[PDB]
Amino acid sequence: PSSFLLVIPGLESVHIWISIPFCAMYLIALLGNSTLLFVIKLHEPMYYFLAMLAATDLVLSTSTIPKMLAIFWFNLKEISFDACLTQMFFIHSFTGMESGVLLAMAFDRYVAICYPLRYTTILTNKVIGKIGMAVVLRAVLLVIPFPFLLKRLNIIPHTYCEHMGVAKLIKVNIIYGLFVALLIVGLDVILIALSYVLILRAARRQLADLEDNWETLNDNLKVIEKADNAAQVKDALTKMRAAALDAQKATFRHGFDILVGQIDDALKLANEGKVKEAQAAAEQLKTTRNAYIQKYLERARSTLLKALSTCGSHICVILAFYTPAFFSFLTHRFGHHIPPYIHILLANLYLLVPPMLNPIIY
Repeated sequence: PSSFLLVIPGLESVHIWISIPFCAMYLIALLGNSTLLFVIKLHEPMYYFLAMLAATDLVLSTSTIPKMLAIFWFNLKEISFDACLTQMFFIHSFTGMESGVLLAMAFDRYVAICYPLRYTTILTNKVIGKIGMAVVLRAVLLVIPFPFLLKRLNIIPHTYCEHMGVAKLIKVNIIYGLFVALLIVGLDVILIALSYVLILRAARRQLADLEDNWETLNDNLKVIEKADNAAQVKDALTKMRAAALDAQKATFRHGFDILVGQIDDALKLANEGKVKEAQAAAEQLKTTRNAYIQKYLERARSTLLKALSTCGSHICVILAFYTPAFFSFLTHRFGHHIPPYIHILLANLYLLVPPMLNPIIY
């Protein structure tokens, strides 16, 4: 054929009033993405992925709104076949890229949290570029067969060319449509969950190690205070020196050196077979312990947590982009009693509101 006659079919009476929210959302998304890209023109990998996400999102949003606005206002409902194929390919490819970018952001957050000292040496401009190129190539390759398969084989009740909607004009295309969903979207869920469980599993042992060190130094010291033999004092002081060394390594800096020096001075006296002097030195060390042990451990608990609050903003994007997808999937498989115009409005909203929400969050 030459042209397709697009048509909200139920609400065909009033159409001007429906276009106000869509125009407002498009303007907001365009302005937000433009500002986000302009502000960078912060050289960190996470910001690079955020910029790529914003650019892909803006280009996706600009590829669907104008046709709907023109249909609503000017009532020009004719689309060339080439335009329909182009719009289909662009929409699907950009959704895939957005998912890939989210996955890359999750990986960057994981490598930041679990390895804070090797974050720069692992992520290099070359490796980041290779990852981005791989994501783009995977999305393009997986989205390339759709136009060819459709071209292998005149009213659309919609506002843009959707592959599932166009295919109704059967039992084979749906298999590939389901396979691609579980390769660029289904795998993203699994990888993000695995990258979040590993992050949350990390905070648990780093804090546990410091807690263990504090408990063992305190507990052991009580034993030294209640000490009765030349051997026991030495056996406890050696463990004290080891624990202090490890705790200072794990990192209020000098204070660890002072505690270590006090432990060393106590060890020498016990080496010379004096019990009272060792007990006195141990009691003296408790002063520096209370002076620096109390303050370091107080900040230690608050310290581990701050790194988990940098990952909080990235959870909102997932919640705002995946949950609408799940709602759309549920309404596209069990939504029979609802009239079709509700289906059209819901699909438009689920496709359009992530572009609105993303720039406002970041």
